[PDB]
Amino acid sequence: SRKTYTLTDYLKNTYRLKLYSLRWISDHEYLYKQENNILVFNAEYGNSSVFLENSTFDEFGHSINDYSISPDGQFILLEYNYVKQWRHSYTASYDIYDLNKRQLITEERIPNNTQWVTWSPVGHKLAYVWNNDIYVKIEPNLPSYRITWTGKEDIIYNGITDWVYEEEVFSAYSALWWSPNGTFLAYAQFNDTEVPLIEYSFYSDESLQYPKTVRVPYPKAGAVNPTVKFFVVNTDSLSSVTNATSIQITAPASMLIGDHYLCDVTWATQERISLQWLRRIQNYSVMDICDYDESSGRWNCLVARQHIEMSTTGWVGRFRPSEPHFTLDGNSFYKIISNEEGYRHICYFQIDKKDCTFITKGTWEVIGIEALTSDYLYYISNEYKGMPGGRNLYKIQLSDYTKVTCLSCELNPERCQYYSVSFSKEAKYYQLRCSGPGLPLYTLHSSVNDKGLRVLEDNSALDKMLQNVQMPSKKLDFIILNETKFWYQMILPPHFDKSKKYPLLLDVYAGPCSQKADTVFRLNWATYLASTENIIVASFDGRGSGYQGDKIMHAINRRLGTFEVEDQIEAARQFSKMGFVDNKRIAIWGWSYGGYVTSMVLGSGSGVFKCGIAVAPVSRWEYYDSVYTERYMGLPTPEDNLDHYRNSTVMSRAENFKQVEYLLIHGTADDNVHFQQSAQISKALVDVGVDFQAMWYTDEDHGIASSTAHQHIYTHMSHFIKQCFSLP
Ligand SMILES: COc1ccc(-c2cc(N3C[C@H](c4cc(F)c(F)cc4F)[C@@H](N)C3)ncn2)cn1
Ligand SMILES: *[C@@H]1O[C@H](CO)[C@@H](O[C@@H]2O[C@H](CO)[C@@H](O)[C@H](O)[C@H]2NC(C)=O)[C@H](O)[C@H]1NC(C)=O
Ligand SMILES: *[C@@H]1O[C@H](CO)[C@@H](O[C@@H]2O[C@H](CO)[C@@H](O)[C@H](O)[C@H]2NC(C)=O)[C@H](O)[C@H]1NC(C)=O
Ligand SMILES: *[C@@H]1O[C@H](CO)[C@@H](O)[C@H](O)[C@H]1NC(C)=O
Repeated sequence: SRKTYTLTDYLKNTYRLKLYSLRWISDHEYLYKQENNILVFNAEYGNSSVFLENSTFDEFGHSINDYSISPDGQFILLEYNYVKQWRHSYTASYDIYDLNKRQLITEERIPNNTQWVTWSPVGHKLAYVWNNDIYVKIEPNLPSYRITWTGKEDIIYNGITDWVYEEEVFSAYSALWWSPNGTFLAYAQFNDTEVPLIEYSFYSDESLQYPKTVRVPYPKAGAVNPTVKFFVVNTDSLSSVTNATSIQITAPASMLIGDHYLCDVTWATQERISLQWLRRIQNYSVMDICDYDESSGRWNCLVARQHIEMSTTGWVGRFRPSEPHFTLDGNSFYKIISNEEGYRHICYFQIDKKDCTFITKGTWEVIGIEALTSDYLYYISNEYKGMPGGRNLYKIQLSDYTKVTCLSCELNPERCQYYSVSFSKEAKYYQLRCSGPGLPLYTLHSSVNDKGLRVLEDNSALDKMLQNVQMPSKKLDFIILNETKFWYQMILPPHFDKSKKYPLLLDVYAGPCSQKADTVFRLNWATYLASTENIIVASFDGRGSGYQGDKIMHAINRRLGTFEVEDQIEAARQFSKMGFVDNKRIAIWGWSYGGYVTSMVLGSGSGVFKCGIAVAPVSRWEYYDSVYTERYMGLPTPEDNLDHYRNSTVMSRAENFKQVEYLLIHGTADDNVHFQQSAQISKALVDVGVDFQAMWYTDEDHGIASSTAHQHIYTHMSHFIKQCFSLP
């Protein structure tokens, strides 16, 4: 048809997917921001009113980064002065604005460089972390209560996580959990005293004459890890004159005999907390249930309430143990667990009883449980049509497990196969969000008889624009390795002609529990490559991949760098035997784990690939952090798994790169996958006389996400691909 989807279109966000981000504030109302107004919507009728005009803060004098309205409507938190730290951490300033009095609170303000602020879940108490210590404000205009006195930069963290807990365990900076009531505040304390530091140079603005050395406690594989403690404070009995009493909850005997992690914290009732702990050998976990004792003011954890979840074939959970969903009474809960055959299904547990009752089964997986009411459990799975890369909402009747209703499967089957959901409080209403394979579609629904109420956002604007672009298509299908089905996706150029040979770029992640073949709709680099440059972009899910059971997922156990790499080479050979692929023009590329896979494939000597790009790769597992590495790899000791640590490096394959054109890219301020990793790759290739191309990105981290760098890397990569494929 007409213009194609260009690199610039991608780089400059020319064709924008619209979203419908709402925030539930009750069982029947949400907040939504429709151009410099906050609107409140009524879910049942769809009427709205303006909550707050942005004009309110025209003369506030600071650019407001975000906001948080107190659950009771009384106050809004204003976040400005935002400074990114790692993936989820950042610091900021905070002003509180009283919505009834229509004025800023000017007394007893939150300090600058506050690390974390949370409202209680009810009312308007605040808890915040400043200088690695926790402070609680009962009223926003009143002086705070200091909870901890031990916070120490780089060493003791109260209520916030250190580097590896942020990245690998909680996926959050916060380590503060209010009870449902707001009576108790639970928090974790991390101790990094002997964790070694990664050090790297930060060059900063050109005006900085001497570069800065950034130092971060970061346990690489096998190193000393942070230790953790857990504490609960009663915030309804705090004194101005007497220091706050925090009650410690210790980890079970079965954990305390060695290194372990706190891997999950979930309140069950107003006086019951559940804690999951994990051994540093991540094949064994324990859930504790801890009940408050009114008489002593302490927390007791009966050994008979401990639930064990262990694996005999791999590790526990997909990334970590799944979280429990408690019945309103707190005497039982639902959790996703791997069943006798390897499939992740919902299990029913009652608190002072042994076993558990599986309420789903089949050759598919539950992705997550989304809501629990007295009659139904709402969950997301990939059962529909046996497509591991599709996602649908279901409900199961708690009085009869055979009564499962798919709630999303047939709302719009050609356009919609990949749903997520957001339930109101008490799950009276839900927003469904489909992400593919058509354009995203956002809808509101009522849980009573599962009636559609309202289309929220249908992306009709974007639909119309794309009718005007020569858009590529997605093929989603499967091949067979060894009597098992493995799924792959292909991005095909517009006006695809199977009697012509196309160049193929293999897009790789292939990390454990990854999935790269799915029904999601994306506008990305592959879109450009297929639409303008007529390259087929393919992605393949082999051994190690997720959402198809443990047999596939755990094939890679103690063995990273093997089956997941072979499987990509094999997928490529099978793509090249289908007759529309030019087998003298196959390339490969990947980021993070995919850059480790790309390098191991280029270094395999297979002869399949002409060229490849590795961005921020791992090169050797001893360099990456302990929590993630040791999950898949055990420990790099001779009593454990040192030999496969040494056989799984990129560097050992250096000679083989003389058969391929390789482009290696890394940001110098990468705090996650250290520049060290690529420095050691380059050094091995030079020692062996292999020529290659490189690019460093000064001061960029693992996402290489600053917008000029993002643009420059995708541009640099597109030239490399064009040249390797003799494309004009
Ligand atoms: C419910 O809590 C969950 C659930 C899922 C995940 C999760 C983690 C994850 N990771 C990939 C990342 C990573 C791995 C590399 F090999 C690498 F080179 C760089 C890199 F950033 C790991 N730090 C963690 N990827 C997808 N999902 C994390 N938390
Ligand atoms: C949706 O419409 C209803 C009905 O007009 C609003 O309900 C009224 O709300 C105001 C403030 O809550 C009350 O003083 C009225 O007396 C209510 N009347 C009735 C008949 O319900 C509701 O406020 C609207 N909701 C939104 C979100 O704008
Ligand atoms: C959890 O961690 C380790 C590693 O897989 C297991 O300990 C090994 O047990 C196997 C049994 O197949 C022995 O052959 C090895 O000699 C042990 N290796 C080491 C270094 O300890 C342990 O079995 C796992 N636990 C579970 C529940 O399966
Ligand atoms: C919240 O729970 C605590 C402990 O059960 C109790 O003391 C307090 O009264 C509760 N707050 C409410 C619901 O008013």
